[PDB]
Amino acid sequence: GVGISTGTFNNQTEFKFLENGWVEITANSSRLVHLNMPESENYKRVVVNNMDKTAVKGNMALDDIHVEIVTPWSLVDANAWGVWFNPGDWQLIVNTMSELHLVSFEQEIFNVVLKTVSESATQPPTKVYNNDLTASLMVALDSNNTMPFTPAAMRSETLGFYPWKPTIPTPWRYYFQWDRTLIPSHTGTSGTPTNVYHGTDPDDVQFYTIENSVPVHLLRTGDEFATGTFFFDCKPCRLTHTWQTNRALGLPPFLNSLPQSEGATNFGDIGVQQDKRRGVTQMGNTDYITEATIMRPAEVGYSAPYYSFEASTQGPFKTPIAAGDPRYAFGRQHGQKTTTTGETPERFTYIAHQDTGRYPEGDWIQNINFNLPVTNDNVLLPTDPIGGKTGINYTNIFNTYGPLTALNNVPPVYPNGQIWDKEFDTDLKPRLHINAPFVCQNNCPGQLFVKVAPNLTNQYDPDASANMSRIVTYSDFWWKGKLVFKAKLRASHTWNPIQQMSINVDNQFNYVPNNIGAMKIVYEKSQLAPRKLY
Amino acid sequence: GVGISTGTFNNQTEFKFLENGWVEITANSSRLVHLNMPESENYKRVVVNNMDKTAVKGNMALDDIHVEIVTPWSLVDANAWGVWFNPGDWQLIVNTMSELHLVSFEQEIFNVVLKTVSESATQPPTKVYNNDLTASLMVALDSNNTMPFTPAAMRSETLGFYPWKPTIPTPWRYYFQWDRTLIPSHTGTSGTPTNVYHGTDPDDVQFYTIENSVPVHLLRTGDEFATGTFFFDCKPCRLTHTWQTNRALGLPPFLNSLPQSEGATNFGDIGVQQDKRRGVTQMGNTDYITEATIMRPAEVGYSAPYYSFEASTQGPFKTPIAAGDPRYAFGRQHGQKTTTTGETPERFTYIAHQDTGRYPEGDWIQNINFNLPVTNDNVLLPTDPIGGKTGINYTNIFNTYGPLTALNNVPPVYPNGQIWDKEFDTDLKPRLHINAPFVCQNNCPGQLFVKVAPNLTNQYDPDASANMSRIVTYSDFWWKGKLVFKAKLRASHTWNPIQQMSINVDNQFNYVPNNIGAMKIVYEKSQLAPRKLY
Amino acid sequence: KAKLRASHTWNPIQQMSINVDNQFNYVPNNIGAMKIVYEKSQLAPRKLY
Repeated sequence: GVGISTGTFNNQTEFKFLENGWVEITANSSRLVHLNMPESENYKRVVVNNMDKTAVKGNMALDDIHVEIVTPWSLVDANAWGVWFNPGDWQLIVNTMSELHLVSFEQEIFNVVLKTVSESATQPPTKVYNNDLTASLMVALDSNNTMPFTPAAMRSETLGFYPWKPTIPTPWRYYFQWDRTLIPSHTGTSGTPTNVYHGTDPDDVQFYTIENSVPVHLLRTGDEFATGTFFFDCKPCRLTHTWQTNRALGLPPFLNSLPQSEGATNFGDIGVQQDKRRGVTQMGNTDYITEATIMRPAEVGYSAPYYSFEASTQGPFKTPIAAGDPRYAFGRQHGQKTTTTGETPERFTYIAHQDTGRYPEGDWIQNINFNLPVTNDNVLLPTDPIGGKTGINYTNIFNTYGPLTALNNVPPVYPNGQIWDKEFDTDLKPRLHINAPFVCQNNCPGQLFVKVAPNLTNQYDPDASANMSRIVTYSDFWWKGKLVFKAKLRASHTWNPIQQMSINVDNQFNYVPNNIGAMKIVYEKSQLAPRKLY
Repeated sequence: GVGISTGTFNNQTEFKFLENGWVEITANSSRLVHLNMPESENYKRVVVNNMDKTAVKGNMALDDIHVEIVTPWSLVDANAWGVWFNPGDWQLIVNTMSELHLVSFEQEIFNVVLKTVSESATQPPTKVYNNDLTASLMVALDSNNTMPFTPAAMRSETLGFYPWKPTIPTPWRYYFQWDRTLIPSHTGTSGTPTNVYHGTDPDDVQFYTIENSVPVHLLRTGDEFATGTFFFDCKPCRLTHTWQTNRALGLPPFLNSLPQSEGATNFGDIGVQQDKRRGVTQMGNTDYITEATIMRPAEVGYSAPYYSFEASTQGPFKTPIAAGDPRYAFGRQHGQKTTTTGETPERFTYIAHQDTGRYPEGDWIQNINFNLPVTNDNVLLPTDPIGGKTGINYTNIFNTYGPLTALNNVPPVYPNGQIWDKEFDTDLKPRLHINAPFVCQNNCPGQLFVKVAPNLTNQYDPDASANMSRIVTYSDFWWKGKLVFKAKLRASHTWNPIQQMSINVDNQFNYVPNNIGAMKIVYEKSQLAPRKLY
Repeated sequence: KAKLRASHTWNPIQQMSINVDNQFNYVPNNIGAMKIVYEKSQLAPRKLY
């Protein structure tokens, strides 16, 4: 079946309007993947140590020591908005829909090709490329999710973001258990602190192998491989933002005095002594009913320790937060001006709100007796130092998460954000994930692994440390996916128009190529349109 | 499917006589198309500036500044009479039919082949060509006309005109919005006039991509691609010409005196005083009923400003005209002696009539009072200067188009003329197109795009400005189309014979090859045969 | 009766939106004064040919 294609190229996205403001978005995405022979046909357990870095009292956060099992397989990840939608599409989705539902997903590998490089060592010397018509491309689709979940979006290693630009899969590797101790220290810290990699705990050792836990298919040119259709089990993602804070929840105080002429200084006036007002308060002490005192239903948002690093058996790690900022570093293949030189990533900090965010500088604590103006001794301000440290206040320690905490889930981040994420297999689970807006609880699509089957030479001896020598082979194959969403059309509820993504005299050139054909994909806001929270 | 052809070569034209003087013309045309790897796999936005040319006060019409998006795709255009009929056929159609109807059109791509060039750098050095049996030729047929309409006939870039001569598709590119100002000036104009390219208006930016809006097929040798049958929606094209002008419309004046002996000077005579004649006039003043005064039904033809250039946001452009002359520059592959040297196009000015044409030199205007012989002060002649310019008369400004304008559509121009054209998507539309005799209103065939899929080498890195290096590949494939017309057989209505295309002792050698095998296709008249207009 | 628009280009397009500049052309004032500002209607290119 050499002279016959086994698939079709399709990179169109279709919006099929169903019944009652609900539409069905079908994002088709296909690409040409380039894959090289494994640098090593073996599984390696590799340790990464960098104490020297962390050895510098004050450089703890720069800790990279970990252990990973390097597999001879590559992973074809497409989990990132940039892989399915282009700027124009994102505008549409983001501007006219009000919520998105992730529905199904399927992939296929067609028109497989395997070539061979001959080093025609003549003069220059030359180099030749030929077709190995009988060579095979190994494919494995871990449907039962046996293998560790390794989303490539976290290291900006997904498939390209341009339909017309060949891409490639990423070398697959996963974490291996290890013990490590690193004790905090600042510039002044005396003597060498404790910084040591202890090793591996036998009881947590898990050496995974694809061969052993997943059936492998060998695809020759004539062959093709197709995944079935997976249907997710995720909650709907919203494309609306709330803005209210406890200070804007409920019936505003009745103004007994209203302005009588336009004017920035023409304010209205409640017109009632702060301690002779009616209403509800949760302060059994005072008779003071103020906008900061009046009782609200619950609390929109919470406060958490900032730049807090906790430690467990593998080392320190930043205490994650649900507030509002992700920082995305990437490049060339996923945005970053294509013609850009050097090897410095491009990046952005997607800022998302005032929906649950906090201004620490505005926080403060007072003595139960109240008694204002409050005395310095009865107030702990975000200015008074903790532990004697000049740069540490109670807020860095503070946590106001509790039974009344209201909160929203992560918004979509085009085009660098991950789309769906697998849930933790713990008995109690995170009320949300910080990395993706969609989390398949029970079932998530299985990972797809590719690998160029070993093209041996006439000389091969299993019983020899040597290192099998094989014909230089590589494979190019097309990949095609289909991600289906279900979305609801938004409606206008206010008299005033609203936030909409548009092209300006300023963005204009972030959506077109240049005289050299350089390109780039700029990030974009996703939940632009207020929604009444209460 | 490597060793098996997937199509048939057919370049015959069949005339199937139906019932009642109507015949069905089936023009089959197949060809061998040669296609090379894209010089760039990317889409580029390229600006073309040439102010220096236009900077020469008086060289405005020579303005070429524009912006275009260069796509990595080639377009297979067959829209030109020369692609479907040869001289012999055109004679038949043109000589015996009286009107033509464009009916259907279909294409197919078969016997695809992809080769690879090896630079055997030995001594000379050598060069080698091989078959890439697993390589693919990308094909896209824009059925929904998503892409901008770019007829290749306007730049003489259609498929060849000879069945036995391999041809090639043209690199596809389309216009991109831009702003540009250029102010008129003549040789004497003082100071530098305004000539500037302002840039791009964000609101009119449209970056089109095939990958994103059209499904692509990958054809390997064994594969083949066929379009369905498209049925046009166009008015019938006539193969008859009218000759009457207002001066020949109606009942001629009754001659009271007729000649009595042969003689070029033996004229007939109306025999009635010009102001004592009966009849109808639209001049409420005079009693003068002259052949130039008598009333006619409406007006055959109209007058328009000549060598008028208008300006809109992209620059100046000639004010188009419906009168009677197109100028066709082309070469080698579409006529022009095949063996001709140099790089100077061949060309002709198809002159078409006296059907609606005007002789400005004969125009004149007089004062309502009439009063003849007319006084110089009561006459504006095509001689008296306008604006003081010695070379400008009112006729260059003049426009006599109105509610009584009768007029015919463009005639077919063999073999360089375009056949059908897409209609403008404006609310009000042109009563006709100047470029083709057939205009599909609602539906026009979709454009067919070809492109050699990227043949990568073992070294490929998506995340590198570099410039993907790929194996030198190219493809040859056969193309075959079928354009079907419906025509009516003409009848003899006069006692006298009529204009017919024929071979003379003079054309004779414009229809045969030479001792070297050189060839050429000479243009020919199409509506040769008078038709009564009134 | 209206038809929903589709995205045909790779680039986003002109859309009416609220700015830090129009903002107050869509809300009343302390006196309850109001006003309705005019707006563009056919914002979105269409291929003419």
